Amino acid sequence: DYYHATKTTIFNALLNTIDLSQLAQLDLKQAGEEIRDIVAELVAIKNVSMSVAEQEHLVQDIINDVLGYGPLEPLLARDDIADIMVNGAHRVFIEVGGKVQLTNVRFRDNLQLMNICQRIVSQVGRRVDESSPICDARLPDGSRVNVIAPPLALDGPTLTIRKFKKDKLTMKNLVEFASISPEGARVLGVIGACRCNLVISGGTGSGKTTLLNTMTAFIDPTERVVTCEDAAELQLQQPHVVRLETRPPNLEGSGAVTMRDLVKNCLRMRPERIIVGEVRGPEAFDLLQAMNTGHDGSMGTLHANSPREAISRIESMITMGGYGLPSKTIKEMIVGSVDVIIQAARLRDGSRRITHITEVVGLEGDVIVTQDLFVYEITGEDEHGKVVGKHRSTGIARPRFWDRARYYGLERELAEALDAAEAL
Amino acid sequence: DYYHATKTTIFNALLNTIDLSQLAQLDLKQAGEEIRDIVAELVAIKNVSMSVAEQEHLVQDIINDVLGYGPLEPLLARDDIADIMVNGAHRVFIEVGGKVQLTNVRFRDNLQLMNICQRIVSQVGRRVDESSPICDARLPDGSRVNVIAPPLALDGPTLTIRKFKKDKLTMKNLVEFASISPEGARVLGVIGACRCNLVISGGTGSGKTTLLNTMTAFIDPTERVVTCEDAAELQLQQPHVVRLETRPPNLEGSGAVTMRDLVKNCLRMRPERIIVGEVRGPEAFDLLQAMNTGHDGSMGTLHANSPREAISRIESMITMGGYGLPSKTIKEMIVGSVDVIIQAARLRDGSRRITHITEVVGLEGDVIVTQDLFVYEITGEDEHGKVVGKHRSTGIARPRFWDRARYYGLERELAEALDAAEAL
Amino acid sequence: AFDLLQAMNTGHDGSMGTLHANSPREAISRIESMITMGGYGLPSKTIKEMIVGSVDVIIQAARLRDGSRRITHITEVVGLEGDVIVTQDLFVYEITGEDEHGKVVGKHRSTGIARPRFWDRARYYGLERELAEALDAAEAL
Ligand SMILES: Nc1ncnc2c1ncn2[C@@H]1O[C@H](COP(=O)(O)OP(=O)(O)O)[C@@H](O)[C@H]1O
Ligand SMILES: Nc1ncnc2c1ncn2[C@@H]1O[C@H](COP(=O)(O)OP(=O)(O)O)[C@@H](O)[C@H]1O
Ligand SMILES: [Mg+2]
Ligand SMILES: [Mg+2]
Repeated sequence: DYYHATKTTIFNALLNTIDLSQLAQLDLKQAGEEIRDIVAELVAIKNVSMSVAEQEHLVQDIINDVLGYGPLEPLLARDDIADIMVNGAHRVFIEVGGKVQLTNVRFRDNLQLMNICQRIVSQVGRRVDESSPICDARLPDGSRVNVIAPPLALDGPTLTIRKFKKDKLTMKNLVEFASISPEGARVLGVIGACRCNLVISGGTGSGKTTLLNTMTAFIDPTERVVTCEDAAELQLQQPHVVRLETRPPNLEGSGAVTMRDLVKNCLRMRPERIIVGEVRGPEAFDLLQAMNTGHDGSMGTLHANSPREAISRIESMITMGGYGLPSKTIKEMIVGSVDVIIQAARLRDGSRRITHITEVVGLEGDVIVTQDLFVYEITGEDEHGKVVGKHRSTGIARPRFWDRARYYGLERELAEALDAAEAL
Repeated sequence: DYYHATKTTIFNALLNTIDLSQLAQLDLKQAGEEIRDIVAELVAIKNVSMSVAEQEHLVQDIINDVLGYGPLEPLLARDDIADIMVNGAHRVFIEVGGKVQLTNVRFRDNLQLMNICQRIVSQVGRRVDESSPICDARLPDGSRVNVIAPPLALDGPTLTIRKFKKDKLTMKNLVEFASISPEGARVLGVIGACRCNLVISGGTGSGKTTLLNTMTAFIDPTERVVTCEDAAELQLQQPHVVRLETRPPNLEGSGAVTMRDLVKNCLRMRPERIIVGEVRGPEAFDLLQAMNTGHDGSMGTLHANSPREAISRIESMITMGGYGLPSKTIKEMIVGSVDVIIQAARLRDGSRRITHITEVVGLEGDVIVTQDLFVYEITGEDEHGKVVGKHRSTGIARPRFWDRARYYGLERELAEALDAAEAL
Repeated sequence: AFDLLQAMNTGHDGSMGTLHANSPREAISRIESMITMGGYGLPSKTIKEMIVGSVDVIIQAARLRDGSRRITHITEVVGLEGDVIVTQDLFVYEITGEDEHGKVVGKHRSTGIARPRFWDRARYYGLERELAEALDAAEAL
């Protein structure tokens, strides 16, 4: 029980000796030495039940307060923990083995938690406060962080940290999980090798990035690939790959390199494929240019729950760009540039699927027309509560990209896969 | 009559001795001690008929007016008082037991009332004055304060304090009022425990927020719930509830956080149920996506008169978002997302009943088909003027969610409830 | 206007408003125009349904040719039918002719309705008999 009182006393003593206002003075190593010496001198002057190990641990806690993330360090250190949910300063839950449990972890007060949240979301040049209480970001280590501030969250700052697994899935894994039928897997292989301008839509956590990463495995090793990203997610194996990453604006709101700038410059690097990590704003426009003016095979994911919604949001982003283009101009551009719209999506039981493999056939009137090569048919739910369904081909044996497939000598495999799926 | 004169004289003497302008010198506690000493001294220096009891009363009144929330402190202290409505400095009303009544409470003048309002709204850091005459805020204790300043309010500052009604109706209370037959109550228990996505329709004041709060008593405690609201009304007793709340735009349109933004963010908080306070705008779309993408158990109340009109309203809201989805796409979304629509309604005689427990069976052609488990057949009118009706099960033995009910082991309870309903 | 209707349709029954129009149908059209001016992205049918659900009565006053003012209608928003709002006038001022001084001559007559749309609302407050008597007396002509 003396741990809390000892910590408070040591914090007061450290502030008296080395105050937080002296930041950048007595830096990381200097602080690690000075605070340790001060804690030793205090343990000598001020009697405490803390032993030598306890004194070293108090020095460690001071180090955390000066350098670390507070009581989250024990949790983030562990690897079996998949999610950390803070729900205010006095209730920290953790997901272990797929089940949520309450931990005996407690922040000092909502101010400590609200400062730690700002510290965590500052790693990517982002700030969350009463000016903008909602903040979603992804850390370098490969985890997602969501924060809501006290103005909205009544109970206090709410922090959600999902630590996603490192190793990714291959198309073989997707076939194993029944995510896509093997015939669909062969058609996807043809599409990836055939150099089709495909857009991978989907919902949050639906599998967009994983699907893109599995599709890039079909890229011919001789091609010059350029991958524009925000978090260095993709893991390509080709030898001739150029990896780019946008730079978030600094604290002064200057020096930013938006994804739009990266894509615009990628047109100068003479790449054979541009792979946008995710389309969010005006860069959509530029990406289509790349898809249209010779860089066939360019891929890029976006957030949407169906091909129609994905196309609508592409139009919305292009309009946000402010180029003053009419609606039908944008629709003609989309129809000319995009070939396939693979639709990832999560099902009502939480399991992922590839629900559609669409195809922008053409533009009629003012509405774009598409035909699904595959569709997910849900039949019901099994005794375990999991959604049951099957991937059915619509029978189309002449996709609009047939010429591309033939030019590379893959039309035979495409026809074989489509007719084998049609046999069912 | 001498009480007012003595109080005024003692206040002047205290200001002469202990100046309220001396802030940071003789502060709250020192101010109270000095006020007590000064009142004791002036009792003899300023001959007042007030005895020891009246002397202490005046001491406390000085301590309040100097520091506290003026004459409001008694009203805020009581627990039966639900609302406090001050129209100027002379017409303080209060709501007790559902009845608004005037009270013999007055303020010195409008300046005192405005200062009190400024002190009250300063707890949450907001300020109200002739510069920004309107202030709506939520105090830390759950009460809501609304203040309007003299420039707009002709009669003087207007204050409205709505305390948090901390007692709600349970399901058994709704049964006692003959609002839902006990068989219907147990069917609702099965539906809530079985985590079926449900929309709670109803008209104005028909009592659908209360029904939602009763339904949220069946949520399994181990589930992470996230409730979005415009004004905090639900009181969930589970230990894992996360409470959010929209922020309306200020007078200049900045700092707005719509329910749509909250519901979109909640998809990234890893919830297991999203419980939207009330669906009015485009957020319906997001909510349905939450229902579709694995967050089974999500709820939400909307304003409609019949389940068919509720579905039409959902379609209209989803179209209002401007996502460019055709009608049949939205209808398929609604069919796949919603499972049970519960219809509350307030009848002619001022009574409130639950008139439908509908299930969205599926699509026939271009119109969504529904089947009612329960219906309130209104026969006629009591001679007293009341309306007379009976709850009856439509005879549907196995509801659409029978498999879902069985997966949780509640098939026995559902069968018993529907047999008892059918056995009458 | 939008907010006002929202107030009328969220428990604040009894609210009142005034606008500038010559006929109740013109008043409804101008309400739709204002709500569209709000810029909330609501289609016409949504606004018409909102007007139907919120408003109950529309009292149309007017100033006549001879400068005289007379309440010319007491209309009721009966409900939507297709894409047009239906209305029924409880009272109307029928202009029969002119006086010898150039004045306008007319009479207030009820359209004979006995059960207006707000019959239940009136009954809930113990006024159904007053309304019935008033309408019957008006219909006695
Ligand atoms: N078909 C699938 N089967 C199983 N898990 C999947 C599948 N697709 C994606 N995932 C899981 O989703 C997580 C990554 O989702 P991701 O698509 O990268 O996020 P986003 O779609 O938001 O970019 C990984 O942890 C991975 O295990
Ligand atoms: N079945 C019922 N019988 C009697 N009174 C009820 C019933 N349900 C709710 N009430 C009361 O009526 C009020 C309804 O308000 P509320 O539930 O907020 O309706 P809404 O949210 O639709 O406006 C509540 O204050 C509650 O005390
Ligand atoms: Mg991604
Ligand atoms: Mg309500």
